[PDB]
Amino acid sequence: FVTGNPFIVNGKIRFTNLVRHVEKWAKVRGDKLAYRFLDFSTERDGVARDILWSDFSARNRAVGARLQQVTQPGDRVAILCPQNLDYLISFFGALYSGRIAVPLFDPAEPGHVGRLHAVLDDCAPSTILTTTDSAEGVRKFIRARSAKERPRVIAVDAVPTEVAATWQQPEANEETVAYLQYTSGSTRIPSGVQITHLNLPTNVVQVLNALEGQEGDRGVSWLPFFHDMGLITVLLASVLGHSFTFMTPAAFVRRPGRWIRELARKPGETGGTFSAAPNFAFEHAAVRGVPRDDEPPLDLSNVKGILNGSEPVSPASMRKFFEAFAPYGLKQTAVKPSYGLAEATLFVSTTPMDEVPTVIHVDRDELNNQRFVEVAADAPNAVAQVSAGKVGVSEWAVIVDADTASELPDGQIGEIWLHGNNLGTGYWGKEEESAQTFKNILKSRISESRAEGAPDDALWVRTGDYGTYFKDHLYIAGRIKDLVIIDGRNHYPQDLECTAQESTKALRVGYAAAFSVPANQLPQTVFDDSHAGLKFDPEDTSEQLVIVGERAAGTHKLDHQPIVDDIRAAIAVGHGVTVRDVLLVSAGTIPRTSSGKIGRRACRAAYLDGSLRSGVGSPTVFATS
Ligand SMILES: Nc1ncnc2c1ncn2[C@@H]1O[C@H](COS(=O)(=O)NC(=O)CCCCCCCCCCOc2ccccc2)[C@@H](O)[C@H]1O
Ligand SMILES: [Cl-]
Ligand SMILES: [Cl-]
Repeated sequence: FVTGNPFIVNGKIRFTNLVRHVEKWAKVRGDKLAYRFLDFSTERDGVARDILWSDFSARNRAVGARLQQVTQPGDRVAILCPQNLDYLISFFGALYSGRIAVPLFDPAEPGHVGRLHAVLDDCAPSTILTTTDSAEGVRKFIRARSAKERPRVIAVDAVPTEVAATWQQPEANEETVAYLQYTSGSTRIPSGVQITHLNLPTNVVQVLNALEGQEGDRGVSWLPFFHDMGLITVLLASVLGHSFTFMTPAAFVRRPGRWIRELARKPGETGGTFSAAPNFAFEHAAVRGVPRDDEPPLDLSNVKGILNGSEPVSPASMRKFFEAFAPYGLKQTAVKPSYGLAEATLFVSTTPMDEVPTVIHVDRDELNNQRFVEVAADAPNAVAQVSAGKVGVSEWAVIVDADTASELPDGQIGEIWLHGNNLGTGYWGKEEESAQTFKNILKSRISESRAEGAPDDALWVRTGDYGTYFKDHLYIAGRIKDLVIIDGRNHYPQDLECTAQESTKALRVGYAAAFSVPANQLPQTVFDDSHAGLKFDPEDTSEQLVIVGERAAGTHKLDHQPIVDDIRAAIAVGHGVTVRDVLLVSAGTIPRTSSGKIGRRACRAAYLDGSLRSGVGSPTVFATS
C-alpha cells in the first residue's frame, strides 16, 4: 500500500470493498497493536486502552453478524457512541454488516443534540450502536422521539465475540454507499454525504501519496470521529503499519500538551508521525501545550506532517506554533496547510512535502473584487492569504464562474469545482439538490486548464467555496454563503474579523464573528450613538455589518466605546464599511460548530434572538478561558 506503491499506474490511481482489505490487513498483522485509546476521563495523567488487530477483526465480525440478523438490507445503522474503541468497532462493525453506517455522537455530550434529532429524522436508522455505559442515556434519548419507528439500541461491548462465526461477508460494488457523512448543508435540514466503497480507498491513496507516508510512520489524533477529518484520519493512520493513537477532543482542549506529547518521538522509533488539526488548535497548543521544566525531554524532530485545515489558516497562529515548538525539534516543513470537505471524502490539497507554508499578501480592494493582486506584507490595506498547496493525484480542482460554468484564469476568484473518484455521489434522500451540487458540466475551459486530464464530459461537484490559483498554488478565499455583502460589495468575514482583532487587545484571538443583518432588526442602542451613521427606519432592509467578539480572558468590566471606536475606525478606514453594532460577550460563549469552527450563521441567528448577549454557556467540548 505504502513504500518503505502498486495502486498508482502511470501517475493515475487504479487498485473494491474495504471489509475485504481490513480483514486481510488484520490477519497479516494479527497480535500487533491496532489502536490505542488514551482515556483521560478519570485520571488526568491518562489510561491506555489497547486492542490488537486479531481482537479488532473478531469484534467487527461479531457486531457485523448481530446486525445482519436484526436489520434488513438498505437500513441505516447510526453510531451514537462517545469517542473510544467501541466507536471504531461500531463503525467498522456496521461496514462489516453491509448496511449503511451513519457515524454520529453520544446524545450525552454537549453542544449539538439538536443536530442529532435532525440527522435521525433525515436518515431514520433502524438500529443504533453505542456502548454499555452510554446505553441508558441513548435509550432515554430515543424514547423521547416518536414511538413509530423506534430503532433498536445495541451495546457493542455486550455482543459476544463468538457471534462472529455466523458473520457473512457482505458483497459490495465500488458505487455502493458505505456510509453517510452528515454536514450542515445548504439549509437547516442537514445533508448526509454518500461516501462509497470507491471514495474511501481512493482518498486514502490520494492522501498517503501527497504525504509520502511510509511503512514505519504513525498517526496521532484527537479529532472527533463524527467529523470527516477525524474519521478519515482513523483509516489513514491504520494503513501506515503502526498502531493509531487517539484521544477525545475534550482531552485535547483541557490539556493540549497531551497531543504534543503523543506526536513526540518514542524511544528507538525511526519513522515519522502525522496528525491533522483545525487552525484554532495550533493557537491553543502554542499557548497551552509547551512542556514545563519538570517534564521528560520532548523531541518533535520526528513529526513529518501536521495538516492544518478545515478553516482559514492564520499565519500568526502558525508562527506562534512554530516558535513555541521549534526548540523541541519541530521542523518548519511539519505544518501543512490543506483543504478539503465532506463531499470529497476528505482531502483535496496540501502543501508539497518538502516545503514550508506559502503565505502572501494581496490588496483588499482587488480581493473583494474577485482578484488576487499581490502586495508587500507591511503594505496598507493588505490581506494575508495562506496557500492550501497542490491538488491530490487523480483529482482535479478548477476555478469557475458558476453563472456560465466557465473556467477562470489564474488570479481570478471563482467557485471551486471538483472532479475525482473521491467525490461523493450525493446527499441522502435529496435528488434535486444532489443533481445541482454533484452533476455539473464544465462548459468552458481556459487553454492550459486545471481540468487537464479530466474527461470533457466529466461531472463536477460544486464546493460552495471561492478560491483561485496563484503561482501554481490553490488558495481558498472563503465560503460563498458566509460572505458579507453590503451596498453591493463583498467582504470576507475572516478579513473583517482579523481587522477587528488586530485593533484592540480586548478581543481574544480567533473568537470573532462578522455577519450582515437587515437594518430593520439591529438593536435600539445603536441609534443612540453618534458613532453609528444610519438612523431609525422600519422600511430599510439594507444589509448592515455587525461584529461579535468574545471578550479577552479575564474581562470583568464594561468599557465598550474605547474598544468599539477602535474597531469601527479600524474597519471604516480599511474596509469602507461602518460596523453598526459591536457586541462583545463572555469568554467561551460565541457559538462553535461541532468540529469547533466559529458558527457565524448561529452567531447571527442568536444575535437577533437576544440569545447571545445573555448566556452562561453553551457548553461545548471546545470551551476554555
Ligand atoms: N485550508 C482551508 N482554508 C479555508 N477554509 C477551509 C480550508 N479547509 C477547509 N475549509 C472549509 O471547510 C469546508 C469543509 O468543511 S467540512 O465538510 O466540515 N470538512 C472539512 O473541514 C475537512 C477539511 C479537511 C482538510 C484536509 C485534512 C487532511 C488530513 C489528512 C490527515 O493525514 C494523516 C493523518 C494521520 C495519519 C496518516 C495521514 C470547506 O468547504 C471550506 O469552506
Ligand atoms: Cl468475549
Ligand atoms: Cl520504526
